[PDB]
Amino acid sequence: GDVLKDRPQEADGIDSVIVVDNVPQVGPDRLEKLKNVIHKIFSKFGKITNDFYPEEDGKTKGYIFLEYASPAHAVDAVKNADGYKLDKQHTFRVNLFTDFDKYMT
Repeated sequence: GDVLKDRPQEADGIDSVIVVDNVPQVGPDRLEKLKNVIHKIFSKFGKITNDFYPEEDGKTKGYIFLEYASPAHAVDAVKNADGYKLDKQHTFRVNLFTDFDKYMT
């Protein structure tokens, strides 16, 4: 049942977007700088073409989106640093827009 010779990759389709799970929480009017901190850290992956910081349920954001046109930045990220714990809850899980579950069969 396992396909071992043909190894599947985590990347497929749109691999130019980072999906980041549980980012810096909000303290009163402190999320403002925690917007910028993203771009400051994420510049290491390449050039931030698009960065979208949304909220969650009208509350503290628990995810963001990064789109680059860079060297295969998401590919680098997903392979090297997915789910890296900073402190308390901040653990940036990384993946691409392969959010779909269905497998081609």
